[PDB]
Amino acid sequence: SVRLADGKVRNPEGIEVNASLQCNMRCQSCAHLSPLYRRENADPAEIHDTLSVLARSYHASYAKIMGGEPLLHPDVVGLIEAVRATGISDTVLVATNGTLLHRATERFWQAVDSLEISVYPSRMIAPEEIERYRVLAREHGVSLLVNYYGHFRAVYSESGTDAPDLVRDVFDTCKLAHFWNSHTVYDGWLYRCPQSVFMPRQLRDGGWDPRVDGLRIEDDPAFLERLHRFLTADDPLRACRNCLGSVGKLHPHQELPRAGWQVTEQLAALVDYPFLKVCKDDITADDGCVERSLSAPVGG
Ligand SMILES: C[S@@+](CC[C@H](N)C(=O)[O-])C[C@H]1O[C@@H](n2cnc3c(N)ncnc32)[C@H](O)[C@@H]1O
Ligand code: SF4
Ligand code: SF4
Ligand SMILES: [Cl-]
Ligand SMILES: [Cl-]
Ligand SMILES: [Cl-]
Ligand SMILES: [Cl-]
Repeated sequence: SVRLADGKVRNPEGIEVNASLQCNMRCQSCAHLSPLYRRENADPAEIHDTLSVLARSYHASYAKIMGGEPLLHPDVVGLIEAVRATGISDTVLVATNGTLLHRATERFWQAVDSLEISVYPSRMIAPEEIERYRVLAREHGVSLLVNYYGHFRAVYSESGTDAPDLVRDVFDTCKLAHFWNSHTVYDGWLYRCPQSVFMPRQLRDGGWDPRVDGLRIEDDPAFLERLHRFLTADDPLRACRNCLGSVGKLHPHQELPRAGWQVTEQLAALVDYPFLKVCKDDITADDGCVERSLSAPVGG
């Protein structure tokens, strides 16, 4: 999907910037493991500098400001403008669980190009407030997407697999690595996915340094080539051996207590093997997590 053109790596999807690693929700199987993270809000100046370096060799269709809950950031509009100023993307998208959206000001609605709201059963957003948000979106020329989630899929385990065939299959079918292109910027490094950077240091055994799976963003004389090779590499990451990619077992969406939130079951027992077969045939196969989706795009 990713191509090299006019001196830059072109991602048809988005570059992901996590405004906040923490969240106000405790969803089971959170892909960013946000329930395990204390407050950590990205610095707009640092993000601007890092993305400015990356943007000389990289362009994406959109920048996705997300994380745990980006509306927890003390100055999300400043972050939005820091990202926009680099020109690394065509548009800027914010993804939120919506629980704090009633506090967003006119500044927020004027700052974003697109808004993605996840609506979860335990924090249901009333349909009249969704309608309020759709009206606000149309008024400010913001493309709106509202996903009503019924299920989540398992994402990781502390007890990883030593079976290379299974890790190969999980990597090959991973939507984050190959279809969604969830390129993630964190602390000056670029990653193929949020799992490879956010899950290793949250293993209670201590894990490992996630930078082994990353690429340092720098003014290297060959940075374009290094970037292209990193983003088109076809070998499983170290983190793959503790991850379920896109084929983890389905479960009803629910929040868990913080105590005991981490997953210890052996990774092989958490694979949805029929779905792994299906995704081996078609990596775009719907994961069955979104029950329904509302889209109100801006067009013309
Ligand atoms: C880290 S979240 C974006 C941030 C924001 N706090 C939110 O979710 O509303 C990334 C997206 O992937 C979805 N997601 C996270 N974990 C998932 C899982 N284990 N299975 C399926 N979808 C998941 C979430 O619904 C979310 O829309
Ligand atoms: S909302 Fe649920 S999924 Fe999205 S970040 Fe917070 S916890 Fe993880
Ligand atoms: S770690 Fe390996 S499997 Fe898990 S998401 Fe990143 S690439 Fe896909
Ligand atoms: Cl996700
Ligand atoms: Cl392990
Ligand atoms: Cl390298
Ligand atoms: Cl467990």
